[PDB]
Amino acid sequence: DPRDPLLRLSNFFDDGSVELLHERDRSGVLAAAGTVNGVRTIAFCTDGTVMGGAMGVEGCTHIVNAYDTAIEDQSPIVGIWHSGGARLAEGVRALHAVGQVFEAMIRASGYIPQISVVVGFAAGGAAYGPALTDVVVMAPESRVFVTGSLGGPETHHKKSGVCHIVADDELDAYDRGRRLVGLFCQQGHFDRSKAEAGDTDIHALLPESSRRAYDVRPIVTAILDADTPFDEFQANWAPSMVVGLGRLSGRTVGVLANNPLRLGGCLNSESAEKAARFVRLCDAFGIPLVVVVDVPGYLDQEWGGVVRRGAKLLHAFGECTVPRVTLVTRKTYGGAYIAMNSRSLNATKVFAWPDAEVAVMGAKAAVGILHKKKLAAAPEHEREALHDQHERIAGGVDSALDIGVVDEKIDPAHTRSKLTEALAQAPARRGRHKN
Amino acid sequence: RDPLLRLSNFFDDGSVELLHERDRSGVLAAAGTVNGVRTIAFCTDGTVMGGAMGVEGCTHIVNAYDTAIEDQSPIVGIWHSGGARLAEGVRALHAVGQVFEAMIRASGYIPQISVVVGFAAGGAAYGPALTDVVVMAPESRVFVTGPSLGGPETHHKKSGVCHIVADDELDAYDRGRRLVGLFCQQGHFDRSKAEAGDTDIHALAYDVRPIVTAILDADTPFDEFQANWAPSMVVGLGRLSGRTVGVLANNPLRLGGCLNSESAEKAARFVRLCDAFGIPLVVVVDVPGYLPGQEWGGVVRRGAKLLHAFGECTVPRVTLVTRKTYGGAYIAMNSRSLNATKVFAWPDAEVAVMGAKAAVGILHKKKLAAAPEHEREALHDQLAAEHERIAGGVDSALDIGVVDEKIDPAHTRSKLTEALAQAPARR
Repeated sequence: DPRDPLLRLSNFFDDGSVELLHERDRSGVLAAAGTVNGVRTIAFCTDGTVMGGAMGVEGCTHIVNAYDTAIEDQSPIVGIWHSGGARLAEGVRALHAVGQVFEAMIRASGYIPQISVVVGFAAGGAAYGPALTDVVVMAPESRVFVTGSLGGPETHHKKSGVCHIVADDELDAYDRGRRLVGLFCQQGHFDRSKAEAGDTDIHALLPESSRRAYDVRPIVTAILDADTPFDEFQANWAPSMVVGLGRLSGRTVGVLANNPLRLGGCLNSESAEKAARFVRLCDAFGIPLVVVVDVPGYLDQEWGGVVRRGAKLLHAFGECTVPRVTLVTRKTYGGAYIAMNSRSLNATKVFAWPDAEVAVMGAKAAVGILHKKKLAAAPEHEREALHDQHERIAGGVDSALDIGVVDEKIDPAHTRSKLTEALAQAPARRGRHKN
Repeated sequence: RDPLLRLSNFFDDGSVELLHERDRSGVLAAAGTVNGVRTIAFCTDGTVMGGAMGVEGCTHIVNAYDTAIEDQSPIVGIWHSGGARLAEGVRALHAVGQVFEAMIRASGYIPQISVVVGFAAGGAAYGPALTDVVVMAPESRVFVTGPSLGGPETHHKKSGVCHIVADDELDAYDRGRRLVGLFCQQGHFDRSKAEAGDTDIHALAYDVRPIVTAILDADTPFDEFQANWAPSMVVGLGRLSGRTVGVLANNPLRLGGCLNSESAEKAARFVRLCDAFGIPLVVVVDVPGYLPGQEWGGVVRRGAKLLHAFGECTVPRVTLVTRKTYGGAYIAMNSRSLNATKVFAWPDAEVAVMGAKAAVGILHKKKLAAAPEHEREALHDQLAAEHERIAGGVDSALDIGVVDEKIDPAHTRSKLTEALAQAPARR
């Protein structure tokens, strides 16, 4: 019973806003219409009461048919899933039908938003169905068994990064996917005198010694208003990188944080494809980003990936064209400085904190190449000179600022203020996707 | 290590034409030819501080790029570097990001081959990463480091950052030269440089590698990429009637010719590459499904990119099915679903989702629960005969339109040549 297409669409749509494309084609899916918090959205849920939900010819039809609506009406499209993959009896006709939907999504990839919202079953093509989409909000009772196990969002929030969002309950998946279509579509404009009310000294949320770890998620809370955002995609994945979407003086912004709590904020292969996909997202949807840099470097020692698996994040920033402001609070080193929306990748503006050092090796201590033939093997007795124990008399801002690659130094009380100011001064832009 | 000769040791004997005076930053950028093709190049000076990447150098590679893109010419990099001048600081470090910045404005437009010969750390280990084909010389250890660690044999396995491993530096120059003869000398299909070529091939688990070889020219080499990394999948360029051709085939040997988190990726970029260079393709199916990695996690989100690549694919892409092909993967391996050109087949090749034995499993549910045990395991081998026909029989998926027409084992090359030919070049 509760797996009813209309009962469900009725749960996502604000009640009396619903329409209906295809017949009550009791085939597997229902493709209704209507708005989300006001803004119109083509959708499609699947009937999990009618033959497993396994996607068939007839059922796929309205699905694809619904694409070319939302695609023609440049309105967003959403899919509350619940399918045991393809209908084994239909032969290939279904396989074909299962496969036209894929390409139905792929054509929308960045033209309209494509939230998927999986409530339960999700296998085979329906396991790849929402892969192609843009944001996967998994329902706490949704599983994934496509063997050609165990099931759950708890396994994808971590490990696989497959599921973008775990929901408090299936009903929240309706409530969650409903804001992502608002943020993707009611980003609105900026507001100069609205962050002014919330100019917290953000440097307060920073450790004492630039050596003592912390968690950047709390810092984030400050830059974003109080309502009520994050809405950060798989926190449990790429733990040294906390990406996430959200509003700022009304206007919606992508946020990519380098969380030093885990791995010391250090980037890596698995840490890139989080960002690397998250940037081109807010890029291909005209959403400003913010970069909160505090990363030492990048790495057991899997070279099995890295170089390629880290090139793409540069490619994410270097090809991106949305308004994007960077800021460094402490760290920013080497080929990782470069990789964090720096000027060499065409940043909008780049900001920094009082002790926001910027070097290719660090500073305490990063001299063991310059001072190579000295600070060496006389005793190891008293390593307080040392090398170990330049730094303060360089690195910070001006050491990179007169060079221009950093644009300013700022009072963190009005950290929020600055970005918003810097972000409001670029033009709206949006790109494509592929080659 | 000396840049000049080393650049004269790549170009056509001629031909090298310095796009500046020879300084000491650690870069030498010069124009020239390869089989008569306007080619721009650049090489890091292995001598000067280990080929390090600094400001006035990167600048030159930049101006190489601006000139490659200006003139619509491919762009090669020769790399005996190893990072970015540790004592030029942010300038150098920013000098590199500029080079990416160029290189990033290079994907999908002009060709870009990296032919590493010396060390490579940081930006030097990252330049290659933004260049389409990565050709790694023996001694050329991309000996990259964090904050062996990987030679050419090593960076062809589990990583596979390189594409064509060499066996000597100069030959690697014969690699990278011929390698532009494919992108910028694609050629045009010849209708009769196809005929005297198609064997009755079908007459042969197994190994797929030697099938691809018979599809392409008998003469022209099979420049396979990636091989040892992601092996259950096969990719690599060649020719057909003179027209350059891309090829990707399942690999009955490892992993049961199936898809896996690595597999789909290797094919994935490979396609996006070709549709970004007008080159047409050939896809010889034999995937019997997917596989995790036990990451059942990656393979889903990571499998998607096969769907995309073909979805977003506007170059010709004719498919050949060899025997079995199944589910998402079957759809994945260049199906009509993803706007395919045409699909041909061979007299003994089935298109289904799982197939007999499987195509009766769990469906009949009341089977291994309500049947005589001393026959269940044997009557499990029974439901396959009616199946094979009523399930998976290809004279099904003929009418259904997904496999255009069945082609004879003799008349194979002509076909994979014909359909690619009569097709449009764009859209």
